[PDB]
Amino acid sequence: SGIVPTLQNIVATVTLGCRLDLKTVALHARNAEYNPKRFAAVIMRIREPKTTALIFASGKMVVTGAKSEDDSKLASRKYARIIQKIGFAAKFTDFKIQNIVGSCDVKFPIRLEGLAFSHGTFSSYEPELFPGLIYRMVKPKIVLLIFVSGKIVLTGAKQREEIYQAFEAIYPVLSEFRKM
DNA sequence: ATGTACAAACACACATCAAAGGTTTATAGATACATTGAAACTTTTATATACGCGCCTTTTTTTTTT
Repeated sequence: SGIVPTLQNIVATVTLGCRLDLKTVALHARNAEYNPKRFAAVIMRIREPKTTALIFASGKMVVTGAKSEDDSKLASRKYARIIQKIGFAAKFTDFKIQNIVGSCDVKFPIRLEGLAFSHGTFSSYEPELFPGLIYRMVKPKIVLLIFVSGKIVLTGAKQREEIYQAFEAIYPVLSEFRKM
């Protein structure tokens, strides 16, 4: 392989443990996008770490755009601190990353036609809307989006580690299906 | 001599029975709504990937009165 699956989004859940006044949360924040007509969750974008989070009336926050487990975790801790400054005793309790989506590259042109045709059972293709293949692995259970540019979009894991394992499993397939 | 009010036949005029049928309507078939709970349904996003299209937004061209 020799290629790290480069994460582009990490979505995580944080139980602040309080019924947050989403109106006051929006009011006391600096740049927060909350109005009920789209969702029941204040969405805040913090530039450091730059993450976008929706926090619900349950006080549960789901965070996206992180580049690491620690980007999301530190961002969520900052989010809880911001909520506490707002006035609600937010606390980092029973945190869990619900999604780790990444894009990386293997850089060798691929016979995507070969894979999809011979892995019709596993991968399906209708190249007249979107030129990417969809592949599944159960161990680890990662779904992977493949495009001729070599871009690999690995999704379906709470951790980047399942991303890494399925990438170490799928890059050999890619090189096998490398078009030249 | 002598036929007359009176009541029996004796076959019949008279009140009665009975089949048929419109009309009314519960009564039921079927009817069209009225309930509601329930699951089949919507949403973010970002995230790149590689598209348009229309609409944000703007530059260049286009058009009536004194």
